[PDB]
Amino acid sequence: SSLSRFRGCLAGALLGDCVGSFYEAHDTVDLTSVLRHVQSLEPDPGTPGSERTEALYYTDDTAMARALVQSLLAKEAFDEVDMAHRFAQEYKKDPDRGYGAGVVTVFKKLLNPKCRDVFEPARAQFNGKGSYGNGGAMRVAGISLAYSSVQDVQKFARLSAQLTHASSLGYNGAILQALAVHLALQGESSSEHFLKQLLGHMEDLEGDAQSVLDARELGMEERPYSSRLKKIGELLDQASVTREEVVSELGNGIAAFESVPTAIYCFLRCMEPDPEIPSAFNSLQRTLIYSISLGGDTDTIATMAGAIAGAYYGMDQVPESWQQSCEGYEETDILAQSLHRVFQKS
Ligand SMILES: Nc1ncnc2c1ncn2[C@@H]1O[C@H](COP(=O)(O)OP(=O)(O)OC[C@H]2O[C@H](O)[C@H](O)[C@@H]2O)[C@@H](O)[C@H]1O
Ligand SMILES: [Mg+2]
Ligand SMILES: [Mg+2]
Repeated sequence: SSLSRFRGCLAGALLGDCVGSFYEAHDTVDLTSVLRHVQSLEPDPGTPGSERTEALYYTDDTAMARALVQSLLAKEAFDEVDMAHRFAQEYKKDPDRGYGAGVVTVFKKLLNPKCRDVFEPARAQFNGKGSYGNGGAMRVAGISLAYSSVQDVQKFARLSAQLTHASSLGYNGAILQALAVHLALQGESSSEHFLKQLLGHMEDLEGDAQSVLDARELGMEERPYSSRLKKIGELLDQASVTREEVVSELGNGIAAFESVPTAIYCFLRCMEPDPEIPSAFNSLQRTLIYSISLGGDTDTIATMAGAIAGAYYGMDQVPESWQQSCEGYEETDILAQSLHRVFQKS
């Protein structure tokens, strides 16, 4: 059902944040360690729920995702002023959730009720060049639950990201992540078709003059997203790719272009079984485990891979033992059901 996909989307994102935050900024993560971390969430056979109820705290990924969804519900539409002020007020209420070091400046400016233009603080970041961080993408999944057409998904993924990420290196990653969640909601089962659809959009977007200018500020590659999506096509066809090669080809970092394609690769790769991951796990669990085993920005890569996998596999593959380990999981589910009731209905 679509309700199952909405609930699974936000729960998968919560799972990625809460489980992956344990490994944040670890340059190397052992797969066995991740397996043991999630095995520790399981109660004895016969006991419902989690062995560690709400023991895994969420971070800024979830705090901002919740503010974004709460704005969409409050206004029953994207409203940039409402969402900007909700981001600022959420940061003020609970600043110690692990926010990016730079974006805090934006939140502080947006606390001013006489800030006339809520996009101006983001435009000022990094000497006016804009943030390329993955914070615009980590929170964007709600956009793809609220809006059904790809035109609207792109439009409002971009605007919602531009409240904090004015560089196209940041907001194009948010658009790519929103498009991937959108495709997963449609049940797109062919990894080739999934990639082809994303690539068509990203080549169009990265042809824009300002997108090229933003990318050239950082280095030689002018189409960071399109280049990585083509790499993903190649990687998926290899019988064996090491984690080291995956990270070398795509990244595992805080930059949106070093994390959003990686999350997409993890989802597409873990459609198939993995001999290193016990067969008892389902495909959503496999996706989260593998993504965290890549290391780096594990909380955000896992929250994005989990949003996609949750939208694709639905709540049936969200295990209660994992879900009920996450701080605020009931509120997350209520928010997902509310988005469904307001925007989707059946
Ligand atoms: N144009 C830029 N130039 C130089 N450094 C940059 C630039 N853009 C980003 N940085 C660096 O990128 C950092 C973060 O960018 P930020 O906009 O503050 O916030 P986020 O919301 O995207 O957080 C990104 C992730 O960081 C945490 O893990 C969070 O949980 C996110 O998962 C800056 O402090 C800079 O060092
Ligand atoms: Mg975080
Ligand atoms: Mg992070």
